[PDB]
Amino acid sequence: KSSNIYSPFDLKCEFTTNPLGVDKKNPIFSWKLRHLEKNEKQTAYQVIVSSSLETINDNIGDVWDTGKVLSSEQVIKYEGKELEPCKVYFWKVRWWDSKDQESPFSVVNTFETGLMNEENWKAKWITKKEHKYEVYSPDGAPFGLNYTIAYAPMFRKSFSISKKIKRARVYIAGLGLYELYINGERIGDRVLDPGQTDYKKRVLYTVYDVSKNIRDGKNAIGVILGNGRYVKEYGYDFPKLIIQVLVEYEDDSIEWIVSDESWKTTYGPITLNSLYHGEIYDGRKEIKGWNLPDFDDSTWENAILAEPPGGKLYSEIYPPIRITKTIKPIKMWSPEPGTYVYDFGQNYTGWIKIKVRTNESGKEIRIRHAELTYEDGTLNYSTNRTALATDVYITKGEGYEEYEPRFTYHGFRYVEILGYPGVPTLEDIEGKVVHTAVESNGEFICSNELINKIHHNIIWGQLSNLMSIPTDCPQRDERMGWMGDAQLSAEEAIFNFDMIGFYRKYLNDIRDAQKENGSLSDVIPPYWSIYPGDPAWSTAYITIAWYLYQYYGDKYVLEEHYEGFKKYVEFLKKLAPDYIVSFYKYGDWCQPGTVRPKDNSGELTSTFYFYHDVITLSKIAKLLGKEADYKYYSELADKIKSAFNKKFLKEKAYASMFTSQTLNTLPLYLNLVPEDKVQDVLKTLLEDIIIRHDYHLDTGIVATRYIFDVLTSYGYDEVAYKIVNQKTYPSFGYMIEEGATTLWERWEKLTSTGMNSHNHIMFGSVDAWFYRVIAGVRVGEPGWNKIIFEPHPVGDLKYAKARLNTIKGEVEINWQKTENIFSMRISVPVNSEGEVHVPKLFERFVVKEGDNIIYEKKGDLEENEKYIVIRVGSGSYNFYMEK
Repeated sequence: KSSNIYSPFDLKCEFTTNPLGVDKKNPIFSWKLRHLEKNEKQTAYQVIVSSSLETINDNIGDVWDTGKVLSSEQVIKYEGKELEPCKVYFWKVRWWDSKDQESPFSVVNTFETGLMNEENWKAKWITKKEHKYEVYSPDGAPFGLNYTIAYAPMFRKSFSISKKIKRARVYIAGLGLYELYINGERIGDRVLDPGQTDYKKRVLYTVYDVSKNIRDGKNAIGVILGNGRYVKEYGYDFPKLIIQVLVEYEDDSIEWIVSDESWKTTYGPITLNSLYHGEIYDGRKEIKGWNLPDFDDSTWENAILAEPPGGKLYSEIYPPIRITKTIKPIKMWSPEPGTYVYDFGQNYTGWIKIKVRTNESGKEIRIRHAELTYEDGTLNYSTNRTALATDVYITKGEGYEEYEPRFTYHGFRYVEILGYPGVPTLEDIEGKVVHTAVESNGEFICSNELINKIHHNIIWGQLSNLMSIPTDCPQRDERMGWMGDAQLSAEEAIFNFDMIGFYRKYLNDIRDAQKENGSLSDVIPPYWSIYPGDPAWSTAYITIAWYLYQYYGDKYVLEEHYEGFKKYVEFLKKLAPDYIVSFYKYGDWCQPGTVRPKDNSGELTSTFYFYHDVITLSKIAKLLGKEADYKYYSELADKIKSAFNKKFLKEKAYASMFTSQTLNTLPLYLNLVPEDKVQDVLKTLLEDIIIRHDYHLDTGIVATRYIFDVLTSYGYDEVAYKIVNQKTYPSFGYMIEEGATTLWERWEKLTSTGMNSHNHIMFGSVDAWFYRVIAGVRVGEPGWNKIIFEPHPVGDLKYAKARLNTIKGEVEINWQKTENIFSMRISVPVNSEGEVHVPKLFERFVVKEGDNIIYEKKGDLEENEKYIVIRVGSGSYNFYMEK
């Protein structure tokens, strides 16, 4: 009817295409837009939700009909009829462009509700009664802990089907890990399910579609339990199981099979299983045919009732852990007879798959994993520390067998195999990359190859540390959800991967661990109880939440956790009666040549985050309309600045020779420096960088996240580029020159036990600088409502590009620098505006919008003596600054 010929596309419920198991009573709906014309923006939308396909195809609001909603937002909270469990809903949406031209309806999408807030689960928790375990107590555990490793119980139940099915659903929560089978076939496309949470406060169950798996006559289901994080050392019990199998027939009748004492159970091939120490698979004790209809279900002991884990059973929509890739080894050698070592060329996470040909039964094959190597060619397991990280497979002798671990994962680059039946090849080993299967959100490429290698190392390091929770390292006896490392690298992960579903689940984990006084643990989930938290660590609650609103435009996650923000800031106010939080544990963690900060900056870093937490909370309060809370925090923020400067500002620099880089970038980032002192404080920072350190970082994980932006904001991007381009200690290039395929925990090359891990993510915040400064695409208004295209062609850079897939669509920036022409090509999606910042690198120039000249003299466009400002709408544009 109109010129608005394109309906909304990529419709997401809970930020997922057609989600299965929506437990949120008010889920989040989103969509992207596309128009034929430029400078287009949504002015109105209307979403219809119905209860049937025939019903939705009549443009009627069976359970929701917003009507023409006059709003430019494309991320909405559900406000329709109260949703009901196990029901499938349908929804389309229309949008009105900038000229009120109505668009056709979108393609009918679908979201299915799960059990919906424990709506009479009927099924009960089942377990074995014997439960054989082993108590491993190695010398040197982190806090002196022990490891109680139980076995792997299997659970079987048979049911019969006669009338033909319409649909089938399965709602399982196997603690701590599980694998589901129906009539012999594996069900899930995920591994290491469910996600790690505080099982005493919440247990995330998974729902599967097992319709085309039901068969006719006799049926069988199979569940094998792994330990994972549900272990006695963290305050949990032995593995338990709950599961209910909804089955719907074509006659609109329902029956289902629940977990009870009628279930049989036994021990199978898997003995001990642990995330830190690996898994043992004895093929001789493998019950052949255990999960198929016609099977002697007797001779097994019956399951018993379990004490529930205590947590509410919820179903969050977030990316699960999957086998994301299969890599093949590149090199193999033998440092000792019978020992064969593989090199994958990259430090990654997961496990391996081995192919064996033995015919003889009972032969043991031991698979060890490590991050580093020794000069003699043997593996260095030092970075793994007390984590055994070895898998053992005992062959059956069937001429050809394959094995992959199912209840563990390791972080490694090399693999040692002892006991192989002969000489193995590069085909008999298959590496499985295992982590949270996040989608790719952005690309980045540079003219500098060292920067590309650093960017390549951070991408693998971040994915290596995404196991349903943001971890610090993935290789040793830790892998905890440290709040500080997750906060400093949150901006990088958002730029590289789709993280809104991941962070929404993690933000709940922080909410589930917040104490009554507002305290937070340094690791979340609090398997290790560290209360209270460091301010530089506990800031991850408000920071990650603010990131979700800044880069996705999700103001609802700000209201959902607002009371938690007010409670934590209240706790920080308790530690700061006179405004200087003297309490700190880590501070600027791991400065060059140290673990604890050498500049005694912990109290400055702590007060830095006290002002940070109060300022952004007052910014959130003003957004939600809380004028009283806004003014209050705004006033309190002023108290801090003034108290921060009274205690730390010393004539020409900050202190407590006598001033470090960390001591100066932090007040310059949040702009706590008085205007009469910024030029002198900034100079102390530059002289410490250029003169005292010769363009080298002297900062830990906290200040490294801010130092590059501080120099860029004050017109010193050349100094920041010279820091990045360093190949000597201490720098990111020094890691690459020493053979790092990921990022190190420490600047120094350390290959022994102790904090020497080679796959950390806390220092990965520099990848955000590559996108926002080197490439030059940053958020101007939340949700990418305004985009700032400000490239920084520094050093000997010739080209750079960042292409992002945001919540509004595709965002792209490209620039080329020659002696005469500076090219620039940007792309702005519909319902967004662009603000180009063409840098004036020439005394006289032209500036051409394609073939159209748009700047002959001063005054043709906006400028600020450093840039040329161009404001555009949606579409692709090419700008040419010549001469």
